[PDB]
Amino acid sequence: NPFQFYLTRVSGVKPKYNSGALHIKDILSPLFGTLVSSAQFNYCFDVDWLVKQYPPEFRKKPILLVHGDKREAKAHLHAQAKPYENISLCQAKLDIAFGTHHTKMMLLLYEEGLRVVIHTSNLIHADWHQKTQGIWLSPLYPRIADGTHKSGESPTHFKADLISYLMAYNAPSLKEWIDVIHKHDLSETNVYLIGSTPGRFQGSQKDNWGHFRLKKLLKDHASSMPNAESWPVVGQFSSVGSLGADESKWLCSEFKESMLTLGKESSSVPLYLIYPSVENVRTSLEGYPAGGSLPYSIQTAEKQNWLHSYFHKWSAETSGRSNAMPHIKTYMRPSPDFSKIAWFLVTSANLSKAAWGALEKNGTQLMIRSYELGVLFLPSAFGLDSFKVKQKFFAPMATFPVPYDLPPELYGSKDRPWIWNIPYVKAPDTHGNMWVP
Ligand SMILES: O=C(O)c1ccc(Nc2c(-c3ccc(CCOCc4ccc(-c5ccccn5)cc4)cc3)nc3cc(-c4ccccc4)ccn23)cc1C(=O)O
Repeated sequence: NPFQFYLTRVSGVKPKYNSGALHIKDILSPLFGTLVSSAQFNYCFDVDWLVKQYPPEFRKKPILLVHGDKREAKAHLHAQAKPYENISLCQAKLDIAFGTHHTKMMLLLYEEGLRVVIHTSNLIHADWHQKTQGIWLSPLYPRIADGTHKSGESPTHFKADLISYLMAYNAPSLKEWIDVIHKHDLSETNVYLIGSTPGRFQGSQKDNWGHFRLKKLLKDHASSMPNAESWPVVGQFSSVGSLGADESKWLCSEFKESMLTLGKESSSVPLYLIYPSVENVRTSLEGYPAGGSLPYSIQTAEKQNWLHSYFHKWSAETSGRSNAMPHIKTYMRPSPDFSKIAWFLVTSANLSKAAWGALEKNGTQLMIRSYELGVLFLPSAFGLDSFKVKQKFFAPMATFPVPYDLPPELYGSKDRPWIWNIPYVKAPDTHGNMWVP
């Protein structure tokens, strides 16, 4: 395979379904490189746990934690890291209300080169234990020799785009990492970076971030096909924001419109949204506690019951992970019979305006509240017109490993979306327990 897309290891599936999965301990192993320094971008951290995932010989190498916590939460994180003198922290600025630092990324500097890991897991034990999570592993990027002048740039512009993403933090610890990236050759990179950063973007900057970034890439580097209106859009996520009083206010206006872009030429496109039902969660490996990582509040949901008609159950027989609740987020464009896809995105971005951006000022400005990061797989970046869907995830190799089942299955009439702050007391979970928030 050329895609280097992995799932995390799941405790409690047959070994067949972890062959070619990665634990965090595998990613940080000396076999991946001799670590000199690392940066861990994430949302939440168990620092004691995190240090123990590094090889013992690497545990005193510098670590930078990039987070968005403020006030007492920030103090709690500093207290966590205080026993480790090699740990530094970078507080990502969140100057728009209700924003989050969701981006999950490792920068791994080695004696041998540099690696970038863009993934979906928090740095806590539960996120790597029994959840479905996604990982993109960059190649080992070699250092550009001193005195050599070359860009180190890929046909997907990944090196400049990652530097641009880091530049938006305006942080001195991240300028150091930008200078590291400058000295390495990233030209083998075959994915496109799609980031979100907080701000209000107008003019050309509108295309830099969020769903306008996706739209720009699809217009520039994908082609439309006959019957394109028959190719569905699939979105798959672990958290749901307030989308408005009906589908026209954001979901099916600007968001779907960016998602259905293909090529430069100018809607009945089916939209499938995949989000765990209550029954998905109850019968999962973790039981109801899996719902602690599926944040959808009743206050949000009761204002948009229209949305739940779009919802499809989580099912992942293809990867043996139907009972491993998803914390991965993915978006893709399958063919009408789901046998091919026009592109695939793995990201931190949930189904929210905060993550993807909402148009403001008469459609001229894109406002984004949060930091998000994902990578986009486009057939053109691999010399292809489309990707064939891998029928069994772990089983040619121009075949893309979609980690859950197609077509997605609509909720039944008795199903309900998982809502994390209401009780479930009708039927016990796989550990014998109810859910009482
Ligand atoms: O599904 C996603 O992807 C996603 C969705 C939301 C999100 N964070 C978020 C939350 C929120 C999320 C999770 C919790 C659970 C407690 O903490 C987890 C934790 C903490 C510590 C430890 C620990 C530490 C040391 C040792 C051992 N253990 C372990 C686990 C609590 C809260 N509540 C919000 C609310 C908003 C919001 C609010 C108002 C308006 C608009 C938005 C936004 C984000 N919110 C993070 C993720 C993610 O994974 O990045």
